[PDB]
Amino acid sequence: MVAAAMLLRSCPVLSQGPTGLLGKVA
Repeated sequence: MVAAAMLLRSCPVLSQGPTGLLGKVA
């Protein structure tokens, strides 16, 4: 009944990250 944020630190990192570096990974 605790550790709400502590647990939900930075799990969602994917969201907001296109990268778009597959065509020119060079």
